[PDB]
Amino acid sequence: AMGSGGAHKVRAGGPGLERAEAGVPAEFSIWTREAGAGGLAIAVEGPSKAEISFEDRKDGSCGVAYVVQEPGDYEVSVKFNEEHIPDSPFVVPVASP
Repeated sequence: AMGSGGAHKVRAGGPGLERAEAGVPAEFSIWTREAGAGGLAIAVEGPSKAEISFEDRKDGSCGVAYVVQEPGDYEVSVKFNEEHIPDSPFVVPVASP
């Protein structure tokens, strides 16, 4: 475990939390400048395995690119210190190109 912090203070945004395409990296960002010390957990659950990568932009935010291969309805969960951030999980329809 890392932290007992403000998951309620974390914001998220980006197209990857609205829609995605199969085999195409979906991107969004997580704003944690207000939360402080804690761990970030990103899970994408649906009809296929997800490959999730992250990259701290060292400005209070962290960019996240994920790719799923099967079109369908996925849920993107973003948890800070093992608690959901506001509006998590995110329902994301993934379609074909």
